[PDB]
Amino acid sequence: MLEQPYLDLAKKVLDEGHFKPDRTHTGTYSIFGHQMRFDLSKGFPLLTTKKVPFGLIKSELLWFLHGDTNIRFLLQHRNHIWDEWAFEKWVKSDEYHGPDMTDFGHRSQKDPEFAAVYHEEMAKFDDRVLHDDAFAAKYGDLGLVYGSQWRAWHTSKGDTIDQLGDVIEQIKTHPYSRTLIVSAWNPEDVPTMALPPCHTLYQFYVNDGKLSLQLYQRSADIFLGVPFNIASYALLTHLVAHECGLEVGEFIHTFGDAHLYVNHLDQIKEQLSRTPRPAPTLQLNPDKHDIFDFDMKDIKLLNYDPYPAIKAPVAV
Amino acid sequence: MLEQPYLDLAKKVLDEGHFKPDRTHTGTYSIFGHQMRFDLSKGFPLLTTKKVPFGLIKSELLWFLHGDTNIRFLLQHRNHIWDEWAFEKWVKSDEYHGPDMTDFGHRSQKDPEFAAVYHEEMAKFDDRVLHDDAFAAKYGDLGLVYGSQWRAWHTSKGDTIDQLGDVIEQIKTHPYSRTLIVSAWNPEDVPTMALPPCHTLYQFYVNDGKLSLQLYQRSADIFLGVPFNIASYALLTHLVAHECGLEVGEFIHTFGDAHLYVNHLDQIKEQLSRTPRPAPTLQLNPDKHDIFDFDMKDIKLLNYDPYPAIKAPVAV
Repeated sequence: MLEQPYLDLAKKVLDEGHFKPDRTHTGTYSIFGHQMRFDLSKGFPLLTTKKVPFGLIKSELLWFLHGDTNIRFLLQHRNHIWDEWAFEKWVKSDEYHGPDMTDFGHRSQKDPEFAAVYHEEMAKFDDRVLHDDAFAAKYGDLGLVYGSQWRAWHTSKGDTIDQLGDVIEQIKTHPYSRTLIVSAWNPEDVPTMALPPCHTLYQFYVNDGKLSLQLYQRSADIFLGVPFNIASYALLTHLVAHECGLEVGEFIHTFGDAHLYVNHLDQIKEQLSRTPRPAPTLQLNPDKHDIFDFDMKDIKLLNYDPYPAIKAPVAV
Repeated sequence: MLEQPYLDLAKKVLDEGHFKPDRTHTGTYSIFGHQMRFDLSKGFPLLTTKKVPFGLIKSELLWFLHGDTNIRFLLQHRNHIWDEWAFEKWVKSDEYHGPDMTDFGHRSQKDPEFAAVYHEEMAKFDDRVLHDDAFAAKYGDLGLVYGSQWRAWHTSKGDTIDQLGDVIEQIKTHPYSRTLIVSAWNPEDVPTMALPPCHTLYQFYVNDGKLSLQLYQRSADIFLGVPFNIASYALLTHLVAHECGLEVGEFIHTFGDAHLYVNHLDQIKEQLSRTPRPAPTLQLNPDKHDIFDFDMKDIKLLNYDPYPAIKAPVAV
């Protein structure tokens, strides 16, 4: 079926990947260099062998597309995917007044009573960011995340570049261009960053009136990360094609270090028991075309009929 | 044999690539997204099915490694691979005094008597760059080429970053790092550039005491470009491993738009008739280890036993 490459990637790292230690200190089985391709005319690559929350991938892409870098927009959509980053910053500050929260990441997965005190501090932070404008302005702003890298690359001349906006203009006037690239990797920021981007860069390609996109992901969590990643960029490929009056081609996913954290083996093994169901269909608002002013309601996913979700521990 | 992936890439674009128009206006048969991998413990991937001048790949890599951006070093090594770029600049200037040379690229391949007047202007330019210090300083300096992108990335704070030097330090102290990346793509320069880099970025990977490298090439000329490209980065993988006291792993070559210009079909077809000979062996100076102070003599290629070279027209 449509998602078979993903299952094949998991099987391969399972019986071919070598043990490799990592940053988090949760071992991994890793492979270097892999490539999968999805034919988007065959359907949307949202995995049917595990329930994946499209709502979260949709509102995160829109946040990127608006060149927004403030958690506030996400929280308003019940999307807590980036809270940890903002929170960290709040916690590690002069204005912070409460429990140490030091290394709140592991401590929650280890201490039961801490997971409730931390879960509280965070619960308040999210409300303050939502309601206190000066707060959101100071702690809700991540600064260097995909939204600004894509739409506001800061130049040495002090200005700001809209790579994505520019490339889309280039797809419209020079379809056969071999330089339709958007990068998220800035050598001057990366060495200080908390999370240097995993989605390093992407390239568009146009031929026979069909738009294709290739993504270079430097590091990937096969079980938890990849199911989301495939959907974000397959969606992005669709949006850009809608605006450019193009048909959709393939989404090619290239990998640097593709890995399976050692505490996800039982879960990935179980998923491999399931049998892929037909793939859902993506439907976009035909009346609206300016994808930067697109909103949650402009994108619908039809026929997603997944298997139950599989819980697994976040590699801390 | 060791080079089979290259021959397989050519066959595939031959009977699977679709016709796609390009910048040069010399049609191409193109594919988007491909990946080949070379096991460097099996030998050096210098093609045996066509004679490829390793001397030119060796002195071009060293020029990059020194963070040099002046043609002068190359000319001194009888390497004219970049003259066109410097020359263009000389020709299109106030100080230039001679024949129009306008569009010297096609005009040489079309006009016989022009190919000798242009061939002359260039012949002088190369000598002036070689002997006139102030000239070399002004016209021999390309500015933004791999040497400065790798070793002198200009920051917005006015400084200069040595990505390559820094990453090598990171390979030594954090082998299992998933951020060992060197980028050549700067969003602020690229939109003005003559040749935005083809070799967008590369990533190192270390496991089981072996160093691997993956390259993302956005555009590739399968017949003329790729044979060189494979060798430059396979060599780079060896040099870095030598310095880091690591063994050599694989060189993974990833492609955006891989293409065959329409006027190279007869040549590529002929090469496909040849039968790969065993691969040469690379030998580096065991006494010297600082690869930035490496010189032509520190690197030897043993047993290269190729087929005759195949001439083909440079797509102008």
